[PDB]
Amino acid sequence: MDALIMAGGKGTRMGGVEKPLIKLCGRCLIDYVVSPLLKSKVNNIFIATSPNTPKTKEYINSAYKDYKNIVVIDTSGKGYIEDLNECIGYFSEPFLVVSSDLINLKSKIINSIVDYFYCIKAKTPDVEALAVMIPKEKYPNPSIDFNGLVPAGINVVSPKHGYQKEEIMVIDELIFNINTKDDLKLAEMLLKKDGL
Repeated sequence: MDALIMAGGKGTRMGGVEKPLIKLCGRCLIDYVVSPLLKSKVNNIFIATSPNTPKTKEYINSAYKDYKNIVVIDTSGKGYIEDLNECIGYFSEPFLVVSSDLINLKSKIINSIVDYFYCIKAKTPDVEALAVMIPKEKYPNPSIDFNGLVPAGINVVSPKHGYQKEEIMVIDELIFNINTKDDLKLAEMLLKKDGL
């Protein structure tokens, strides 16, 4: 599969313009996101950026100037579904969808999502997309309230023009997103734990 990392002022947090360039202990948010994906089952990483946000884009461009499997694309990323729609209309094969504000080792997640999705198609060919999400209530970082649902990591879509059947999977793995100072502290504590 191919992977899409859409960093263009969008992520799974609040809305408006999320900052994927928030760096923590050495790497920027997106860099932490992309690193596992690059080494994971997925071959090429297509990073979706927008003209409304090339700072993230100029960073990415600069960070991965030696890009072997890193591909930077320009699209509607200002709008989450707008981007997805553009991307689904340009890819010839299924690709992974990610949020740039998710910090956690995705290596097992990537493999699990792809496998589970393929398993679903195997039994039910009609399924073209996969979504993994977790209840907001157990989610470690509620922006406003625990009402609602949030993606647990990565998403799978087929490359078509329009919306498609998407399956739902619930996991018990938590992600740490960075929006504010407390979040950095929260995330740095786990890194600190790994440092010990």
